[PDB]
This record gives sequence, structure tokens and C-alpha cells, in this order.
Amino acid sequence: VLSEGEWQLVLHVWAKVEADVAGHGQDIHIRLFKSHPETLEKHDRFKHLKTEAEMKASEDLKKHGVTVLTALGAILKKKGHHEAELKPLAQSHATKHKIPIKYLEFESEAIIHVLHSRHPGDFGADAQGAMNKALELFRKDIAAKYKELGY
Ligand code: HEM
Ligand code: NA
Repeated sequence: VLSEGEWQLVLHVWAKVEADVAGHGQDIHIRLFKSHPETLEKHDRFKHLKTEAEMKASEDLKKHGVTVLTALGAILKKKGHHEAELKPLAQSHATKHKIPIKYLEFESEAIIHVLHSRHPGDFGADAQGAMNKALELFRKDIAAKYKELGY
């Protein structure tokens, strides 16, 4: 739904994520789990990590963040043509992990906050708008697949 110009801002900012994917992943998950503690309960792997120092010390959580941001980066680089990338993600998050669509909204907010905190200069108003639109499109298409799956 984005313009080419907006996609360029999305991908330009994502290149900075890729310069420290693991660090971005940790910051995003710490923000998600501290702001929305109920999400922490859906991560059986991590629900025992109840302090910020405890999540930061978890190499398992650090590895998961890379997995997550690697999949998200692959989706964003498709500039909306991400049917095949979203299919297995919707399938697992709807029917295996049982993640409400609202939690993807919480994670999207956390991504935006971390990008702004690490890259306040490059993640200005226009890049923030483009990245919000890209994540909104991701959530819309995931929600449509949830419905196809019966969830
Ligand atoms: C922000 C967008 C998100 C992306 C891109 C993403 C991506 C992924 C990927 C690639 C996996 C591993 C493969 C798979 O099982 O499908 C995974 C696993 C998982 N995700 Fe997500 N995810 C997101 C949001 C969330 C949210 C919000 C929750 C719940 C709070 C969640 C909970 C889980 C759980 C429980 C697993 C299984 C992990 C395990 O125990 O090994 N995800 N995700
Ligand atoms: Na579970």
C-alpha cells in the first residue's frame, strides 16, 4: 500500500537494524515484555525472565530476536509481495503459539520505539510514517491469514 519512496525509507532504516540485529532484537523484546507483561506469558521459553537484567543476560532470548528480525526483514524487503513469507508465520502464530493479533501490534510499537531510540536522526517523521505503514500492512495481511486458518 506504500509508495516506492516510502519503501526506500523502510529498507534504508532496516539496513541499520542489520548492523546489529541481535542488539535490536534484545531491545525490542525487553520493551515488549516490560510494557506488556501478558506477552511474556505467551513465550514459555522466556516467561521466567521477569527483570530487564534477566532478559538482557539470556543468550537464548538474544538468539530468538535474531530469528524474529531476520524473518521480519525478509518480509519487508518484499515491499508488500510477501504472501509466501507470511504463510508459515501466520500458521504457527495462530495455531501453534496462539498469539493474538493485538500482540503483533504491541511488538510493532516496540520496533518503532527501538528504531527511534537507536537512530533518532535517520528515523525521522517520514521514516517513522513509512515504517508504521509497513508494519500495519504486515499485521493486516497476517490477520487475514488468521481468518483463513479459523482463528
Ligand atoms: C513482531 C512480529 C513477529 C515475528 C516476525 C515473529 C517471528 C517468529 C519466527 C520466525 C518464529 C520461529 C518460527 C515460527 O515458529 O514461526 C517465531 C516463534 C515464536 N513466536 Fe513470534 N514473531 C512475532 C511476534 C510474536 C509475538 C507478539 C509473540 C507473542 C508474544 C510471539 C510468540 C512466539 C512464540 C511463542 C514462538 C515459538 C518460539 C519457541 O518457543 O521456540 N511472536 N516467531
Ligand atoms: Na504456548
